[PDB]
Amino acid sequence: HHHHMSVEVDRQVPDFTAPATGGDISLSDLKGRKLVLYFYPKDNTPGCTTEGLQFRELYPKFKKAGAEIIGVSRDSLRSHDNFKAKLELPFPLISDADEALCALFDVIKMKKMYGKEVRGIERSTFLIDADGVLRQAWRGIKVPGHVDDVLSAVQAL
Repeated sequence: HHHHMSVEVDRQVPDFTAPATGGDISLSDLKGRKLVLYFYPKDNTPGCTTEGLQFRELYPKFKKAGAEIIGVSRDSLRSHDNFKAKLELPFPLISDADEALCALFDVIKMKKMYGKEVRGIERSTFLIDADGVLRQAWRGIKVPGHVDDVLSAVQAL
């Protein structure tokens, strides 16, 4: 493939590798498990803290249903180590500082602040099955109710 391929529901997710808490993660590491890959704008903000804590609270149910959780933001590994420790998260955080995954999943959104454009992440989640296929996307979602919805989708696959 001589052109970049972005993710689409019903289609294979292109294989990727990225730095993470505890060491690097490749999509191929997740073969045979469901993967909830959740993108959040920024470590240590209120909404991203609540989202992480709610995935933490339901983590045993995700695991029982055959799924892993991975959070993604562009923050540094140092920030991720601190944020994971503060929230006692039982799952990894990918540091997408170079935007490879944000580009692949098409979550970048420019925001206008006082005549300046700011490069942001649109809070979005992707459910990838054990076969590596994108089964469901939630783009620009609000946090309340979201982890419940993702767990229901994981359980129904």
